Amino acid sequence: EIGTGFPFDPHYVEVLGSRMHYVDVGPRDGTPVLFLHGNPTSSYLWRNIIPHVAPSHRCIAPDLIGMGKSDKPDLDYRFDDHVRYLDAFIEALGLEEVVLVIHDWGSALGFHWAKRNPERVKGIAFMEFIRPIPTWDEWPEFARELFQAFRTPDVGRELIIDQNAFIEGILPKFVVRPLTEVEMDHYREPFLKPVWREPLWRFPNELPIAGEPANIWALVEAYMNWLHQSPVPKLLFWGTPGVLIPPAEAARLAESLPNLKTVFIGPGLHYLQEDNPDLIGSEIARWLPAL
Ligand SMILES: [Kr]
Ligand SMILES: [Kr]
Ligand SMILES: [Kr]
Ligand SMILES: [Kr]
Ligand SMILES: [Kr]
Ligand SMILES: [Kr]
Ligand SMILES: [Kr]
Ligand SMILES: [Kr]
Ligand SMILES: [Kr]
Ligand SMILES: [Kr]
Ligand SMILES: [Kr]
Ligand SMILES: [Kr]
Repeated sequence: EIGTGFPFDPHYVEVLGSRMHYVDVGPRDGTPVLFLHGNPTSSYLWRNIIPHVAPSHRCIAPDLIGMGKSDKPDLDYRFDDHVRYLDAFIEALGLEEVVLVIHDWGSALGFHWAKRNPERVKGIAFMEFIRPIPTWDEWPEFARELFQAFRTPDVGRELIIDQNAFIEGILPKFVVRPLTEVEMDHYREPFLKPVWREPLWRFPNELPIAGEPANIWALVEAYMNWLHQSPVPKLLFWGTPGVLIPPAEAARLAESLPNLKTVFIGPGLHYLQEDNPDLIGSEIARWLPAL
């Protein structure tokens, strides 16, 4: 029942000397809604959510540099590289004010951009987002040894680069319902060759867990501090048991963040868009008019 197609015409824009791909649908004026994916996905992740929003709002969904249909420049692919390319993507499209719809490393990018551009963010919808994880005990037990191995020298590259563990293992393991072969092939396409998989390994090595790495920890702490003091309208989707945002964390955010609406989506691990896209898309569409 969940759609497997990707019925969006490609759009491309030159960013810092590379081509970046993005979805661009909906009315051409008004406030645009910017959808940001994370690891190891692309705009494909938003395919069943955008159609709920496009009747009323411009929907823009870029593929991060090195991901989806975007180019693959010779970068480190550290978080700062993604910050630079997304910053330049937003300026290249001439976006002024935006609504953010963000997930995983797309949420680190979105929140970090919002903190630096607070007058330009009219609302933030988010789910399974990057926050400072205090201990490995807060990481789900069934994935703890794997993510520690991703962050272990040599071992992590063997798993993610050589064996494609993030696409073949983590992605289907972090969806409650079974992903279909058609969906897996969409997610596999940008990473068929090992030489393309550096972003997939860099991302877990940047996750802020138990204080490390210190630079990302401080950056994420900073935008969470901004979020806790910001009056911007906020919409959180959460599932059970979750991965980055377990129920107790969703509850804590419901108590501490200003101007927050929360929506429980039912069963969900990390890629909540793949378990209940209809609820996520319909609730975003209902929330946008209040902005
Ligand atoms: Kr993930
Ligand atoms: Kr990264
Ligand atoms: Kr981007
Ligand atoms: Kr952003
Ligand atoms: Kr995290
Ligand atoms: Kr976690
Ligand atoms: Kr896993
Ligand atoms: Kr690589
Ligand atoms: Kr994750
Ligand atoms: Kr709680
Ligand atoms: Kr909640
Ligand atoms: Kr709280």
